[PDB]
Amino acid sequence: YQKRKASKEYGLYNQCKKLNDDELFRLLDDHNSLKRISSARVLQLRGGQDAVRLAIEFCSDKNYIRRDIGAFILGQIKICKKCEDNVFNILNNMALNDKSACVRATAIESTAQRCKKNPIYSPKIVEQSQITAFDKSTNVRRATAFAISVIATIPLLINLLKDPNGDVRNWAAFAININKYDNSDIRDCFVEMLQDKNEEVRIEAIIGLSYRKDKRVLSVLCDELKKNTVYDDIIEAAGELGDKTLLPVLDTMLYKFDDNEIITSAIDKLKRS
Repeated sequence: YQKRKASKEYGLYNQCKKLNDDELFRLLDDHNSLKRISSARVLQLRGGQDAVRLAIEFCSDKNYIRRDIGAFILGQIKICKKCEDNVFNILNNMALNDKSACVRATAIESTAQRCKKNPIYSPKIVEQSQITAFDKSTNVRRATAFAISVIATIPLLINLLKDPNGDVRNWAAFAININKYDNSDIRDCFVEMLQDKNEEVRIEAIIGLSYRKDKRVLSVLCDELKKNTVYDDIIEAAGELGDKTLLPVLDTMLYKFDDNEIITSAIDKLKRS
């Protein structure tokens, strides 16, 4: 049933590919953002020594737009084995010391890219997040959330759950669920998130608490299952929680929704054990 359509930028990206390096390099200084990014994407794809060097130099430019673009390119472009450490160090440093929060955010995302391709950088990514997770910029903290997920960081994760930004909290919780991290602190933060103003965050807290079999989610779970429009994840969490208190309502829902298979699944799980 599900499908997907090609990105709206793809067309423009293919046009950029027809251009030579010299032309792409110039486009990095275009006034349009999308134009700069598209060009850089082509550079990350074909990127050779001339593109790597230029990216590095851009990393030291007075214009933060060039620094951002250089660090972006550097996160995915191929680089010789003898320049890899230096590029990583260049990104790590910007992530921590660039005067532009935009640059810092991009650089952290680029150090993440590089680590995934070569895990030797993990230890450094951790030390890096130990300070960047506390940056004053939300973009930076957000990028830090992404970074951490690429690789304890638990304590950092916990502080991000308490972030003023909803997007940051969602990513933290999201990565905690992904790694199945669990302790009294995370559970308590999830219980509190049941009252988060951000629907997306409440959902991750609900699935997180249910996988953990923590009955403090019961009340909210019950409320969510009684809605006219219900979230599939909620129904699924209901089965994961393993508390038979939810059987009655699940049974009721069977006659409420045309496709109640997912409901039956949750019911099957409950009746077990």
